[PDB]
Amino acid sequence: PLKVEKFATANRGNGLRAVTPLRPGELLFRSDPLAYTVCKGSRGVVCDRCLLGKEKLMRCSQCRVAKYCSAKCQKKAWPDHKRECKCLKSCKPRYPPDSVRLLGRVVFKLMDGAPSESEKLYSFYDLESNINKLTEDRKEGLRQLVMTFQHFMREEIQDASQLPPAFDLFEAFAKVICNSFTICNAEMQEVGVGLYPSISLLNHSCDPNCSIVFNGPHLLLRAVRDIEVGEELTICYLDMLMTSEERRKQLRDQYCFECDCFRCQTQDKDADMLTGDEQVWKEVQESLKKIEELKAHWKWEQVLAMCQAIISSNSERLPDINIYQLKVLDCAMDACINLGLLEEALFYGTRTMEPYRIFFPGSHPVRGVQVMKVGKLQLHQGMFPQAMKNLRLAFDIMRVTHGREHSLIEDLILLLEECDANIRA
Ligand SMILES: C[S@@+](CC[C@H](N)C(=O)[O-])C[C@H]1O[C@@H](n2cnc3c(N)ncnc32)[C@H](O)[C@@H]1O
Ligand SMILES: [Zn+2]
Ligand SMILES: [Zn+2]
Ligand SMILES: [Zn+2]
Repeated sequence: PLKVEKFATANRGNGLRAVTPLRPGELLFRSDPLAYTVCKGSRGVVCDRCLLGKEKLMRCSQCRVAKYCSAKCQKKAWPDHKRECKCLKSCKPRYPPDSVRLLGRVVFKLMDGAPSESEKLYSFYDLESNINKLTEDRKEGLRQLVMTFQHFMREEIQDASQLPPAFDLFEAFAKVICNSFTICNAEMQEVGVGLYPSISLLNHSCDPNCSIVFNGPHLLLRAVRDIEVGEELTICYLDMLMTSEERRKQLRDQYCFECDCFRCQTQDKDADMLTGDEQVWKEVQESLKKIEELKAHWKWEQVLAMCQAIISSNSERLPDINIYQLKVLDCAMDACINLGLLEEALFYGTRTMEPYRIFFPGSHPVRGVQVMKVGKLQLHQGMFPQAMKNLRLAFDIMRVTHGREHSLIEDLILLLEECDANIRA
């Protein structure tokens, strides 16, 4: 019996609404992807199948592009990799855009696969394309994606007889632009991209009542507020560390809508997010383009060097509530964790705690994981009472955002039992 249902909204197309009263932490839906792939920067760093990092991955001998953590993952991936393998090989050393590899997997799944549980509420065929709102600039970009797909797939797809009935590649890429989910690993790093068509019913809010979290490619949808029967379910499509101007640009450019929510009407939190000298934070925002690019490619030493040049600048510094400063602190913390600089990681991580409390209100999985990382860093350095406080807070958040069905909650229940025994001792 589903707790959610598809409905026609007044002015935001189709949506999902509650069938039954929902409480914070309630599991509403869970889905494997219709199709997914690893992202450009994580290719050959994480397993193509399970999206877990491993120092040495095994490569597909045929294409040498797909890489796996294990014989189990390589073998289990083969049916969904078989047809793209011929195309990735044939187009060596060209690697396609992530959207093109993703749509390849969509087409092979729809042609060769049994009906997907991912499409239970809503199918790829049903997805919003926003074709009547696309700008001429966007349409030109979509025409290039169509020709890129035609080139990439030529070994496996020669004509429309090898696409689903009346499948339109332009319309398919338009659907991918506004229905793609970025898959994060347990540590909330972007590692993949997938389509989850049932989950695609959820409309956006800058202050949502639901949250999604990934456990490998598996998506969990949870309530993070009380929700009444018939109330629309919403998620935030966007990173929380964004001003209303930045959200406006992304919701226009990617999603073709104007956000009417209270936060956008009032520029909620924009002033605090932009505190400090504007010349300095403009420079840090500019530097973050490179820092985030390096992070996406797991280049931790280069990330840390660029972040230290800002955090410990000889020139003017920013407050930690400035969102560009905060993103630099978080990138520096993760670089330090990966480089085993755990003292320096904890310095940066603790500085993010109050800004995260402000910018991730209520129960947000990004805050839950940040607090768990700081708790773990404290536990490693023998700060047992402070570690226990942070691991308990992480559990309070993550019982709502992750739940018992997420493997990270099992790992946190272990850190809590350990920290508790130390305190008992
Ligand atoms: C992932 S789909 C959500 C489901 C979609 N409404 C449908 O009918 O399939 C994203 C699209 O939904 C619409 N949308 C989502 N949130 C919205 C909002 N808050 N206001 C208006 N339109 C919204 C836009 O067309 C956006 O590109
Ligand atoms: Zn694997
Ligand atoms: Zn292969
Ligand atoms: Zn808004």
